[PDB]
Amino acid sequence: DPKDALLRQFQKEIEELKKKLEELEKERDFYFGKLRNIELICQDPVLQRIVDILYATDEGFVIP
Amino acid sequence: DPKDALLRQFQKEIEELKKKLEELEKERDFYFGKLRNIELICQDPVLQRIVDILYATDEGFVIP
Repeated sequence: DPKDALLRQFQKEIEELKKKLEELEKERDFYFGKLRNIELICQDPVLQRIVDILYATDEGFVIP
Repeated sequence: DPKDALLRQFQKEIEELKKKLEELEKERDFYFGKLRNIELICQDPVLQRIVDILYATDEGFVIP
């Protein structure tokens, strides 16, 4: 049945996507961990701007 | 054919995982963007420690 081989291919694709998801979560958590460690240091005009970026709802290019 | 409905379910799972991947890339890039903006500000003992975290190969809990 050609559908058997397609089912096997789809299962492999699902497994590969799940792996990519785990890798992407790791990358996200790595950058988040650095931001948290910087915030711990922060807890100075320069330092205030860094805090403003940390708490910004966006990336922090424009701080109002 | 019961295999038809399983193929449809697998295709939907693939589509849902691809969506989750895009969302996770967005979250990763958001935190990365904040780190880059902080590094631009950095470019002071406190500020040096922040730079050390930015350039650390890990999260930066221990800076040698």
